[PDB]
Amino acid sequence: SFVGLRVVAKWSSNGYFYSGKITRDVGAGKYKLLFDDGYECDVLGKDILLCDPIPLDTEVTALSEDEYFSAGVVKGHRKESGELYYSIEKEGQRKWYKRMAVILSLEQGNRLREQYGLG
Ligand SMILES: Clc1ccccc1CSC1=NCCN1
Repeated sequence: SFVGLRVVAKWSSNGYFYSGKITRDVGAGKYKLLFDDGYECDVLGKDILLCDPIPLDTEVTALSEDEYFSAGVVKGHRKESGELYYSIEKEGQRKWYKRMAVILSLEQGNRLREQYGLG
């Protein structure tokens, strides 16, 4: 039903939401999450957001090369070679991030639960 869909899902350890796919319904109201970095984890429906892509004007967190966390706003999407990129704005400047370098803080994800939450 929801298996195969791209989602943004909570990693319970640090409370942030990361890009992945529901691979399997595994019962207990849980889904097998394949994260885009290849990490795998069973995640509750309430911790999964079904937005693909993350919409324009969403508040997000960009991961740097150094795994620095920076807040920004989605102002663009681009398909390049079958892959999604996000234009993220901070302080009037925009930078391109691969799909998997865009995450949601606990509060940025919690804020999307009403419209996009699998629940
Ligand atoms: Cl999609 C992504 C991109 C960058 C960092 C993490 C993830 C997945 S969550 C996780 N990875 C390893 C442990 N938890």
